[PDB]
Amino acid sequence: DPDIFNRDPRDHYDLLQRLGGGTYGEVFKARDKVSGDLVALKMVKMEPDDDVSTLQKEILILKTCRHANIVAYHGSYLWLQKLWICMEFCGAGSLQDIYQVTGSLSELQISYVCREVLQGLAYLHSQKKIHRDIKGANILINDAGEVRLADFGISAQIGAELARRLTPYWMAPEVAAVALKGGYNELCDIWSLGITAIELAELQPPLFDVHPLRVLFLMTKSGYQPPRLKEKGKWSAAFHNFIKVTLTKSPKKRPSATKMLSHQLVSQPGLNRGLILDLLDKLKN
Amino acid sequence: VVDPDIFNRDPRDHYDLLQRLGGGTYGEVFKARDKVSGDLVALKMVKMEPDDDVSTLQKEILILKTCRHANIVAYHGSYLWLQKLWICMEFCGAGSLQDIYQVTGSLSELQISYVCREVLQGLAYLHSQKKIHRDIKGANILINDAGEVRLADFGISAQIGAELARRLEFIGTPYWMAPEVAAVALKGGYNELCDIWSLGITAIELAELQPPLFDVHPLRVLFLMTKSGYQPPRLKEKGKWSAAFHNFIKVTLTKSPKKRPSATKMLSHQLVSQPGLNRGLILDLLDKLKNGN
Ligand SMILES: CC1(C)OC(=O)c2ccc(Nc3ncc(-c4nc(C5CCOCC5)no4)c(N[C@H](CO)c4ccccc4)n3)cc21
Ligand SMILES: CC1(C)OC(=O)c2ccc(Nc3ncc(-c4nc(C5CCOCC5)no4)c(N[C@H](CO)c4ccccc4)n3)cc21
Ligand code: NA
Repeated sequence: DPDIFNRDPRDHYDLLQRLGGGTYGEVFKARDKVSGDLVALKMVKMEPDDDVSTLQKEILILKTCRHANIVAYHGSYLWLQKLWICMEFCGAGSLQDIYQVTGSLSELQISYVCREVLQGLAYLHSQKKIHRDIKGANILINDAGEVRLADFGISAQIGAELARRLTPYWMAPEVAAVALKGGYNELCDIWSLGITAIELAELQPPLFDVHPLRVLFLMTKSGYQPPRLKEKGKWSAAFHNFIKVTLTKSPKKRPSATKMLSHQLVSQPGLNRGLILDLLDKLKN
Repeated sequence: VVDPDIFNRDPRDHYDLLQRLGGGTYGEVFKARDKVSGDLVALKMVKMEPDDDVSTLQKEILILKTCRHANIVAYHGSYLWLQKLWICMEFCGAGSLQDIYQVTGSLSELQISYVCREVLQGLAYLHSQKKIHRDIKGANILINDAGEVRLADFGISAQIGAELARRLEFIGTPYWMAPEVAAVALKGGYNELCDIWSLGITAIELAELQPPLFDVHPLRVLFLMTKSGYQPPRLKEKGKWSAAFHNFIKVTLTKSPKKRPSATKMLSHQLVSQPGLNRGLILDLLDKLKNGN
């Protein structure tokens, strides 16, 4: 990235605790030495001859977002052959971290989450960005009960892959759409949010118990039926309709994020971060 | 310590010194050639006794070493040997834009537009690195033989940084200090938008071969700028320049720093995003320079 700091991140942050890590790198809870504010620092391998294009695109996405519902970005550091991406500290982790302990969320809790995610998606889509990986694991929660979309890794990989693949004159229109856009548009995020709502209500997405390759074939068949909430009586008509409309099969009829923000499930009164503070209290006690 | 990455060795073991390019209070600058590759460098040689304060040179090297961008002069390391500090930097064979226009005369509007775009790219980078150049002018914009525009001479930036750090060390107890006094102590009295103003003056310099008020006593200029009613300068020969150039001058020379556009914002201005802004404009300038020499 053109604006990476060629400086030691430890000169700027005290690494308080390692929060997690794997093949994707490591994530640390850290404190700004000057301000005392908490941040999350993601440390990834970045060696002299490594391919940087995907991490490049991820930083580009983060640096150009300025919206409360997208994780804040505080710059990146290249030091000791590691790239340190400094981002917002969301002290409750992801909704997936939470629901593995609490169990399914209430309808009001899901409605608030969906509203907040839709606010972030409307912003991303207004910038011609697509998240492409909406799911409970990528929706982070801070100690105030606020909701932030995170982890643009898949979006960055696709943005880099599409550019690498980037003569068209013999291509069928459906091939040209893959070469230029990847074969779909920003409305894929709306579908993914509908699946995520089911995930929050039922602790797993539809077909989670089916082999993933069979799932791919099933969804690509003509006649695939969009999924539904299993226990119809547990949920209001508004929630069922939210699922029906977000899981519209044809992208030409699936509503945009801005339009979905007017849906009765997410525009109803009484949706606020207190609903998630309740969830965090259940997680704690 | 001046520099954790300092080379404690004689730079003349690696480089053959060619001509002295310049010299003065700041030290001496030499053209030099790598004994292996034959590549050219510029070496700045400064006196460095064990008793001397290293803070300013430490901060200049820090800027050169950490700020890596296609519009910032390249850095090749530093040497300490026999109480002389040698800062090894990019050889920019055409010298500065001032060296150039003293031979070629005024630049074309397209050439100025290209220079402004390249400088703005370097400034946007520097400002994102939390640095302020503070000495943008034709003499500090170098052109290498590839026609690339490189911001150079961070001596003033380093001096200001060193003075701020020293004054903070002696600020004393803060509990009775007003917030604006604390802000001046931590951040100085102005911000990075000062560089945008300086670029506007530089654009006039490239068009007219002098900055505005060049013939006015420097103390009188300082007084006039602090007067209420001060009018930012303008290009003098209005008909020679396009409305876009006049507007570029108008907005970069916005008097109030709260209303002056950032480097990133200025990069969207018509003058620096118009078609035909390419490196060939600078190579044509260098062709004219070579004909003049
Ligand atoms: C890396 C990721 C997802 O991509 C981004 O773009 C981003 C932006 C801000 C980010 N900030 C942040 N801040 C605080 C936490 C936190 N987790 C906990 C407990 C929760 C229960 O299990 C142990 C840790 N406590 O705080 C956090 N956790 C996440 C989700 O668990 C995480 C941590 C480590 C490794 C991967 C992902 N992420 C993260 C991310
Ligand atoms: C010292 C300075 C400005 O601060 C930096 O950060 C830096 C980085 C690389 C730097 N590299 C470089 N490379 C090559 C030249 C060159 N000048 C000529 C002709 C041009 C016509 O008159 C005679 C010399 N031929 O090559 C050069 N000249 C400049 C501008 O004159 C200069 C030389 C000595 C002292 C101050 C400034 N500077 C310099 C500098
Ligand atoms: Na100079």
